[PDB]
Amino acid sequence: QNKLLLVSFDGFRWNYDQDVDTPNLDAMARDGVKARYMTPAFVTMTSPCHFTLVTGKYIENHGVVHNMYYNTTSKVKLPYHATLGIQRWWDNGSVPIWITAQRQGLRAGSFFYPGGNVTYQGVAVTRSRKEGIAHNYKNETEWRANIDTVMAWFTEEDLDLVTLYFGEPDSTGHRYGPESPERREMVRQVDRTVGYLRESIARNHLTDRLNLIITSDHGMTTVDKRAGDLVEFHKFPNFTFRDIEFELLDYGPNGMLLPKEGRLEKVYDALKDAHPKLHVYKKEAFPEAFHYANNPRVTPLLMYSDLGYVIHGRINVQFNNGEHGFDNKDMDMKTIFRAVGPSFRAGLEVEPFESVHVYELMCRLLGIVPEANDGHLATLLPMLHTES
Ligand SMILES: *[C@@H]1O[C@H](CO[C@@H]2O[C@@H](C)[C@@H](O)[C@@H](O)[C@@H]2O)[C@@H](O[C@@H]2O[C@H](CO)[C@@H](O)[C@H](O)[C@H]2NC(C)=O)[C@H](O)[C@H]1NC(C)=O
Ligand SMILES: *[C@@H]1O[C@H](CO)[C@@H](O[C@@H]2O[C@H](CO)[C@@H](O)[C@H](O)[C@H]2NC(C)=O)[C@H](O)[C@H]1NC(C)=O
Ligand SMILES: *[C@@H]1O[C@H](CO)[C@@H](O[C@@H]2O[C@H](CO)[C@@H](O)[C@H](O)[C@H]2NC(C)=O)[C@H](O)[C@H]1NC(C)=O
Ligand SMILES: *[C@@H]1O[C@H](CO)[C@@H](O)[C@H](O)[C@H]1NC(C)=O
Ligand code: NA
Ligand SMILES: [Zn+2]
Ligand SMILES: [Zn+2]
Repeated sequence: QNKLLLVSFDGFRWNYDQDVDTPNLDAMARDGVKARYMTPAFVTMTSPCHFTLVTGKYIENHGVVHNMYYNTTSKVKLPYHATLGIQRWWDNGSVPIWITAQRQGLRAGSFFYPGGNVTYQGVAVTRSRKEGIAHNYKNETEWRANIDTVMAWFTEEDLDLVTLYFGEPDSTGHRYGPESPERREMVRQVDRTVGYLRESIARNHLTDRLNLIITSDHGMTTVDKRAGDLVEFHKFPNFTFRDIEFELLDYGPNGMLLPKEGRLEKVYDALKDAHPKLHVYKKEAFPEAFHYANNPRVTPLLMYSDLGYVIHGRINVQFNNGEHGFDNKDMDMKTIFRAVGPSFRAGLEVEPFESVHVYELMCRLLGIVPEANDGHLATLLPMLHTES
């Protein structure tokens, strides 16, 4: 059997390599497989999309419906890092790939990967590392060290699967924007890390025994501040926050709302036409194609805004130049799928696919029985060599 290394670079847009010199990614395209682009799950958030990659399920089905743990009764809203340690958020009836693999005699590890630092139905990941609260995500010397550690897990601790997470270029994209020179310098750093990764695989004699997947969770688009028709809840005339019991706003282009008892119809009629670029739905009427709304955790009202626009609640508190979370049909939200290894063909480009199919692939690559999921293995199977 071959080992598996899945690497994710947060917020790597499908065409980030097109206006940057990416020698190592280009080589990996020659030596392996590439998707024209990969369509992420909706919502296009970090944690929900990452969990889809390791469960093969749409977001409504695995239950991680937001970067933030929230609780409508207690009114708690925990940011991304804190939520990485809330077990009940991730252990909601779906089983990520580490746990499935370990029940079938494999050893699996998570390095900074969302959902990998908690237990599922009482089981823990064989090896797990979680970053600090104020972690620095762009330190290249730290990147190379983490790869060294992951390599030791493969060789010294007889691990078969590792999921390794990097917080760039999402961080740099957010701060300076996806079209900035800073982003491109960060993509250049990523590309150097791809080469270090492949060189580290060869140095450890795993080139012919280890399959490598390099992907991401979503893309990134610019937020124009020059635009004037901002989505501001505090400027909706016939709407009042007096009708809201719980709210989740001021977080990119996705919002949720739980009105006080009996005021749901009042709030809805106020907001359904409030802004031509804010699409508000009753939970039942939210588009099925998104595969997002039908989860008990989602609130009776949810909404999303058009590309380039974020949702402002009581007061504007968002200043990022780039954002994600938008419609997964938007090209700017599309992301990458790259892979190389003994089981993978070479020089192959495939038409786009949804990220929900990565799970079935990884399970076939590990020779394990997949949990029931929303993907289909026939989608990505052309990527693999025919056996003899
Ligand atoms: C960038 O990161 C390197 C590496 O950080 C160290 O290794 C990590 C994997 C982790 O174990 C951290 O706790 C470590 O800090 C930093 O290099 C280290 O810097 C400190 C000085 O503050 C020193 O004690 C160590 O010897 C250094 N290690 C090496 C290999 O050089 C570096 O400081 C970081 N730089 C920035 C600007 O964040
Ligand atoms: C998944 O999480 C949801 C929400 O955190 C759980 O839903 C709650 O479940 C208990 C029943 O045990 C109720 O007391 C709450 O009122 C439920 N709230 C909602 C909004 O559904 C759900 O039980 C969890 N499921 C699993 C399998 O862990
Ligand atoms: C979450 O990650 C932490 C590391 O950030 C894991 O803790 C380490 O576990 C090993 C062995 O149990 C120890 O030698 C380290 O000293 C631990 N460090 C810290 C800071 O705890 C932890 O096991 C992970 N948790 C889960 C549930 O996987
Ligand atoms: C939210 O917190 C409440 C309030 O303490 C708690 O009783 C319950 O476990 C949680 N409820 C839901 C629906 O998550
Ligand atoms: Na390039
Ligand atoms: Zn992300
Ligand atoms: Zn982000």
